[PDB]
Amino acid sequence: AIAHLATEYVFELAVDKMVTCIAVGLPLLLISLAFAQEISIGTQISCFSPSSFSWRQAAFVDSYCWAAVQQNLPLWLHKFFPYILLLFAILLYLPALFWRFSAAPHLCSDLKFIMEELDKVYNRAIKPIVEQYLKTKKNSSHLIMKYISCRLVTFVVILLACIYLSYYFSLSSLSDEFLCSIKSGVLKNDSTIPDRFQCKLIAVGIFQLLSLINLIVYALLIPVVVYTFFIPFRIILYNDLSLYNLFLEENISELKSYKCLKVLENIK
Amino acid sequence: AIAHLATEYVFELAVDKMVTCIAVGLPLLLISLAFAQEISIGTQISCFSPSSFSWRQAAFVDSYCWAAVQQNLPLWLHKFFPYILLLFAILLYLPALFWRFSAAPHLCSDLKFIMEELDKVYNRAIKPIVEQYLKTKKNSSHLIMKYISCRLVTFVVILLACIYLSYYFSLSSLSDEFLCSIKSGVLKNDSTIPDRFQCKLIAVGIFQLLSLINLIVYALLIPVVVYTFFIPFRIILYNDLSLYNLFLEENISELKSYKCLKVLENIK
Amino acid sequence: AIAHLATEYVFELAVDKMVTCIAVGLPLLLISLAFAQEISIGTQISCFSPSSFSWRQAAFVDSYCWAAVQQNLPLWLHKFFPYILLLFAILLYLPALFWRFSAAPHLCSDLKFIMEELDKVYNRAIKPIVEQYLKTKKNSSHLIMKYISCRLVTFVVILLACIYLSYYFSLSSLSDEFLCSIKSGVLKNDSTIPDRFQCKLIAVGIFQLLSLINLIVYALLIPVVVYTFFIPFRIILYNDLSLYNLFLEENISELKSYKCLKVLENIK
Amino acid sequence: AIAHLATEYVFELAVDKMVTCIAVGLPLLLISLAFAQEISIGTQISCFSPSSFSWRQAAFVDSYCWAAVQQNLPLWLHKFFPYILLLFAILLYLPALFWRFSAAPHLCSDLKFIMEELDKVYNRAIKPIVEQYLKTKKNSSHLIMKYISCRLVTFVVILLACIYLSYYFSLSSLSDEFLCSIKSGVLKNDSTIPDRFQCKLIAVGIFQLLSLINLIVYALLIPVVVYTFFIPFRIILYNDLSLYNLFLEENISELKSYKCLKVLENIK
Amino acid sequence: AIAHLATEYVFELAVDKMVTCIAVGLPLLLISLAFAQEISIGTQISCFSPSSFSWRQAAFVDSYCWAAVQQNLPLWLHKFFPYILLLFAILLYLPALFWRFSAAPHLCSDLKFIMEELDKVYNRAIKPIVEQYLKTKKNSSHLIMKYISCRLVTFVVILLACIYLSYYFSLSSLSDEFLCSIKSGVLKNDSTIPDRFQCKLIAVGIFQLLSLINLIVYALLIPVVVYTFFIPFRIILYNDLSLYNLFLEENISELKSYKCLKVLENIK
Amino acid sequence: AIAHLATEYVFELAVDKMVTCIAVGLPLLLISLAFAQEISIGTQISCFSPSSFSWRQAAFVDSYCWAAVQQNLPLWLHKFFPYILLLFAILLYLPALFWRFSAAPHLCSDLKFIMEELDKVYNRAIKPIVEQYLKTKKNSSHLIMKYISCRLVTFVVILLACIYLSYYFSLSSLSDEFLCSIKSGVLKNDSTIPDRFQCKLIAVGIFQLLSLINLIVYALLIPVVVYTFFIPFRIILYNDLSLYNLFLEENISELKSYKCLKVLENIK
Amino acid sequence: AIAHLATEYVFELAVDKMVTCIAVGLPLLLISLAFAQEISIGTQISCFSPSSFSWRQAAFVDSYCWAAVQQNLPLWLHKFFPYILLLFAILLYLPALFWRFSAAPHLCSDLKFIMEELDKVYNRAIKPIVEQYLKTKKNSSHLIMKYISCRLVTFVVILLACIYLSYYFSLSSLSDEFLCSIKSGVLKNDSTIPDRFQCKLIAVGIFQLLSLINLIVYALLIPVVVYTFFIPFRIILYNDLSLYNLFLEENISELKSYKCLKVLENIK
Repeated sequence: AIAHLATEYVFELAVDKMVTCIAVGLPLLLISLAFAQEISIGTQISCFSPSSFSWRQAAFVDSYCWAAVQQNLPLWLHKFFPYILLLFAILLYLPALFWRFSAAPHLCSDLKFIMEELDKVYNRAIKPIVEQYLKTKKNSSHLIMKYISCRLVTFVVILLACIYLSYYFSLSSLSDEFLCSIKSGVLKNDSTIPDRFQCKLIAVGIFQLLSLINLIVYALLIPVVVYTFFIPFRIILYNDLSLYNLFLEENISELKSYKCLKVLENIK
Repeated sequence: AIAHLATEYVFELAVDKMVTCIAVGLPLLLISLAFAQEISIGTQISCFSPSSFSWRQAAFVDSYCWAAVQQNLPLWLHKFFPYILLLFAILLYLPALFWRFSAAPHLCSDLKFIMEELDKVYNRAIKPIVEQYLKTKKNSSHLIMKYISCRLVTFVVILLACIYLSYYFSLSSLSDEFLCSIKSGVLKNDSTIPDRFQCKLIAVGIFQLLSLINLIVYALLIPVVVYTFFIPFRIILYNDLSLYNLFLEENISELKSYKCLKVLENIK
Repeated sequence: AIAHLATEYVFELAVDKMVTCIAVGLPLLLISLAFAQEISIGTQISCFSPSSFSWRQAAFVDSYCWAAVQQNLPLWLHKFFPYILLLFAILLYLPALFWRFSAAPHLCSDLKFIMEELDKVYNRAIKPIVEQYLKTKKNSSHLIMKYISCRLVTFVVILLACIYLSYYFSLSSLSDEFLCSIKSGVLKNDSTIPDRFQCKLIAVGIFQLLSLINLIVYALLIPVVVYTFFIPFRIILYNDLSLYNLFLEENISELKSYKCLKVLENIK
Repeated sequence: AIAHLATEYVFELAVDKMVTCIAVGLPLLLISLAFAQEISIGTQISCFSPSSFSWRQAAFVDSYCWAAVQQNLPLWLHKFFPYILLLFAILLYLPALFWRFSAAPHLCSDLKFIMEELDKVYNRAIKPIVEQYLKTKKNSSHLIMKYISCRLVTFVVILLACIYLSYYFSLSSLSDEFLCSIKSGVLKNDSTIPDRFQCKLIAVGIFQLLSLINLIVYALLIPVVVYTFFIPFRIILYNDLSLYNLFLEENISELKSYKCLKVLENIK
Repeated sequence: AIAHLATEYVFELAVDKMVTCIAVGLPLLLISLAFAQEISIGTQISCFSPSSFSWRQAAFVDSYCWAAVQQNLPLWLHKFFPYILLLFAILLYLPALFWRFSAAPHLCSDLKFIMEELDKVYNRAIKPIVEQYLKTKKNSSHLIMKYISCRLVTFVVILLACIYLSYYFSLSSLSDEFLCSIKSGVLKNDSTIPDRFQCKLIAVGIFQLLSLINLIVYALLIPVVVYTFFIPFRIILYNDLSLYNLFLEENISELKSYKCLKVLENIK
Repeated sequence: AIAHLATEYVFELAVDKMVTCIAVGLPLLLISLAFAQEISIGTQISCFSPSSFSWRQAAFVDSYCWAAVQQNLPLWLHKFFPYILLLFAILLYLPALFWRFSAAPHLCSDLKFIMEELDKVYNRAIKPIVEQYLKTKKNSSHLIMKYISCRLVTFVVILLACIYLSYYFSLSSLSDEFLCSIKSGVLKNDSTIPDRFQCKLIAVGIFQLLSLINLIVYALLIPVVVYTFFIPFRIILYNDLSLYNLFLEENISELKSYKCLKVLENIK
Repeated sequence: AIAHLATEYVFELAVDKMVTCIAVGLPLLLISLAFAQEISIGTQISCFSPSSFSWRQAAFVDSYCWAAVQQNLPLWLHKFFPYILLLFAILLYLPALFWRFSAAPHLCSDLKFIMEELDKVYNRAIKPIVEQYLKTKKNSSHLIMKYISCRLVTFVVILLACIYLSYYFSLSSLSDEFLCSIKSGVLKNDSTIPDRFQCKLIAVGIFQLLSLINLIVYALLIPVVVYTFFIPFRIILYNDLSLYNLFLEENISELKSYKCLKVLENIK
């Protein structure tokens, strides 16, 4: 099954796309691995039911204690751990989705305009409205704020994930087991039931290791996201213009005339 | 499995589409997470069958009490909780579906007409039927009512969801367990059966947490829907016109001449 | 899984299509929800097997009583309830399928003819066979009968569903449990078997609630279907014609000249 | 799951196609419903194993008696009931498949020839080889026999299904239970085993009801198939010709000139 | 599930294609029905484990005896019965696959050549290289041998299937049960184990019936395959030619000029 | 399920493609049949746990002995048998994959060149660079070595498979059962555990038969692969050329002029 | 199921693509085989629960010890072994993904430029900007570093995998079993529980063998990756140029003029 999942992953700036794809793809992959393993192991929790307890009496304790997790804080995390990772995946995904609707329409029209004007310059020279436009964008700060927000939000989500994972991972090794008391209501007075059942969370060992992998990847991912902020350090015939220029570099692949001019410039 | 579900979500105004997509996509996602977890845990309820009860005698109590939930109000909600979320997803979806059939055909023809007339103005000027038409739409209130209803219905459904979730979430912490009596009919006289079986709802802890996530998202979603109502606060050669204008802004991406004129206007 | 089902629903008159889509889509959705829940709960019925009975002896009673349901009337409905809903879905679907083959071919040719003639009038005026044809259709009652039958059949099926659901829902609350006797044939003389086993239908509580949802939707759907019958109350260069006119209104989206003429008419 | 199956059905003469589609689609649908329910109930048969029998000893009787069904006639039908319905579906399908290869190639070429000749007549008149051809087909009885056979075979299969279902349905109510003896071979001498185990077929109640639905539909379908035989009772510029004429009526949707001429004829 | 399988089947000479499609499709269908039923019944074999045996001790005998089938001949067939049918399906499929690569390339080029030459004759006459070619093919026996082999192989495989099924079916009724001894190795000396366990093959009753259906179909299929051998008994401006002529008849659907000439010939 | 698998198989030289397709498709098919049966039987191994052992104590022995297979040689093969077949499928597949990248690009360009030159000769004659090229290829041995290696590797893999299967098949009949000792570590001193558990491999009987089928097919496949080596024994206006000529024969289907010239040559 | 997986694999330099495809495809295939087998065997671990322990008491030890693996080093590897292979697959995949975004855009534009210039030379000669460009690339070392890094990273990952697998494989044979103590917390004082439970990892035998297969393949893969580093040893009318030349060789298939010139050169 794992190959079926991975083959999908094997068979806007590229760096930013990779960061987003990694930030969201990795936890989803990690979550899937846990469940693929969980379904293979069967149950997430097990309790020492007394030998006198029937299979459902034992099963009752297991399910009861699974719910009792909410009635000691780490225990709560263990039960909802996959959802927290899922939350991070979604939170890391919102910057790209928000970007797709808030910035992509503006950028698409603007780039095509610039590209067409550049080709007109190339064709005319062989045979500056766009420059005045671009110079105006140098005075604008509306689009750069849109980009800063996506990276800023992603960065903050990553920090929260790193801190969260560190707290989780460091405390995980000591919270695998807890004492659950099912003596509630009428059965609080039952003497045939032990005062507490020792229950162990089976997936904690997996989640604990998975958290470390995720922590390391995000730790490596932090400086990559930081590097996107150095925009100015990132072309003859901290301004929005710098952002357009960076996008121009990413779309140079589309500029047919630029390729020709680049060879001429290189020769010269 | 969760990645299989999420990858579908990862791989009319945009803001309104996002609101609708979030309002309906989130609960469906939440419902799926519960079942993905429920199938992994196995059963939704468990009862303290006496140790003398056989596996089906124990199983009988569990299934019996599951049905007995209807014969104390929160208990009823817990059993049908996924359906209530599903109900909200459908109810939040009707405004978009109703909009698709009641408004989209009118708007499609109207926008294309306006776009074509604008291009004719652009072409002719380089070389006002539409203005008289648009001015008439300023006197019309038929289409704006259609939009108001979709947002109004969605907004009301959200409020109901927020109130419902708040009632559910606040009471959830105290209703995880209930005492079920299977002593009905002939077996009401059976002395080998305890007067009541203490049964615990296993998914309540998950649903309770899921409700909080959903509550927070809808709480954040309310002002977003409210913001759509500020239409007037939302372009040389509270009227339906304001709505057409807003749709024109959303479709500026299609206006080729507008892009050119916008650069000229910016330069000027 | 529910998201997988719902996403298909999220990702001839429109009103009639919605009515048909709702009338058939809703019960299918409801049926699917029951089974999705049923598979999660495991079994539809459970019986108090004596503690002396082995797992298959207990299982035998459960399966036996499940069949015994036919040997008190509500009990019969509970077992076949999903099929009854499925029957309604199919019965509500036949009017659309019958319409597709009995009316759609006639209407398609007729509309395209009218549309082409209207465009010829528009083109010629700028530069009445169809009127004489349409006037003849005003004297015809062959096609309107086809439409009346589809709405009439759908309406009748809805009434039957509403009555059926009301009878089912009102009686459901009292028929969750029944006394089953497996003492048949040779085992009628077995003293180790109780005279009757108290068995409870587990899905009745779900079906009972689902019936109420379906009942409410159909109750709201009845007046919508009724509204289609007010055809006459439903455009310079109770007759079949009224039906063609109504279809013309639905296909105005296709009339390019009409859009232009409508703006001119509005201006005038 | 049922919605997944039904959505495929929701999302040569039309009447004959409907008859074939119904005759084959209905039993396949019915078969699928049984298995969808059977998989939800778990087992098709259950036997009163003595309380001294272990789970496999009980399981052995169930499986043994399931096979013993062949060693009283209705019992045999119950086990193979789905296959009998499947047999009917296939048998009802052969007339259409046989028709597709034996008649469709002849009819396709013949219709297109006629259609082209009719258009040539229309074009020439505005500006009789086909008539002599058609008149010859009036003297031919080769193609009508092909059609008669498909309807005849389908009709006969339906009658057999109706008789079969009636015999099955009427006897079903009395054959739900049978006495199975596993005392064969070496274990014929085992005194710890009862002389017979009372076993009950669990799916009989479902199949019995399903047979009634199928019986009613086929009973309604019989006169529809019969109506196809009244070919003669079924268009200025019992012969194969009557069959071609009937096919011409079905393909009038394709005749562009006929539509125009029909309006002129209607006006005249 | 059965509908899912059948819908694929519902939604080179045609007769030969049908024969091949039936010869291979039927057993595959039959095999699928067995497994669809087998998965619903659970296990293929069951043994009378003593009541003192634990669930795995009982399970051990069942699995042991399932393997012991090879250590009385019919028993062997029952275990591998699906594979034998699968073998027949593959063996019946090889003639078509072999035909696809050994004959189809030759025939495709030859037919198109003939068709083009016939059209050239038609066009020229209105305004004999191919005849000399065809006359040469009358002297050739290379291609007819290719066809004879495919039918011959298919025919022989059918006879073997018919004989095999007859032997299987006739003996099946007496070999449902066998006595299995697990007293091997160290446990040959165990006195707590009975000398033999009576085990019954659960699927034999199904396979036995399925074999009869398959036998009847192949029995009807034999004369159909035989009829293909009567090639000579099978068109003005036992030779390979007879085979080309037969293929010409199958491809007359493609000959546009032939259709026109056929009407003229019929009129004349 | 088997039909689902087979339908994919039912619905570079052709002989070599068939050999490769058979050599790889057959074992994959065989492997799938084993697992389809294995999943239907449930477990691959079973051990005589003492009647005093609990279900997990019995289950422990089964799983323990399954691993103990590695701590007598045939036993090892039985556990990994599917992987060995899978290994053969992959090993038989590498020659085709290697061929696809090492030879197919060269051959594609070369054939198209030859085909174009042949058409130029045909067109010019009606109205020798390629001959000098081909004559040079007669002096080259670079491409023939590429072909020889693919057949040689495939042939060797087949021989190894035949020898392996023969060793496996011949020894299989005697190694179905083995004595497993779980008395290791602390439990080596447990007197409640028998010194050895007699365990039987359940799938050996299936694998043993499957090996014979595979052995026979490969035995028939050996001479087919050998026949490919007789290249010289395999067309007016052991050299690489012989290989190109053989490929030309396979691509004659594409040569339009050759078809025409072949008829002329045949007539002459 | 295995055929379903394999058929996907059966139905930038080619050598490098094969290396990457093998390096990543093989472990994914291996991982899938383990899980396909694991799901067929059921559980990954089993412990000698005392015969007095109930099924959940036994199940508790199994699940407990599965988690206890983290509280002797090889034991840790066995639990996470599939993830380690998955880690290698991803790590081997990053060089190709990184290459796709960091090098593929540059190479695509550069090759097409060169190809177009070569065709211009061919056309002009029959009837040196690119040479000066290429000569400049000979002085550049920017792109070769990109390639070196992908091979270097892949190579290092392979070495780590080889060392890791060797350590794992060599130690695997001695770490199949471990002694697990569940006497923690309150149950540390329970005398009814043995001081340690002997637990055996069931999948170790499979993983151990799989590691050897993977080790051998990577061992063979190492020299293949090394061979890519010998770039200089790898065409009239250690420099980046050498890399472009190597890519030119891979894309010669696209050069139509080169093919013609190659034949002329060969003839000359």
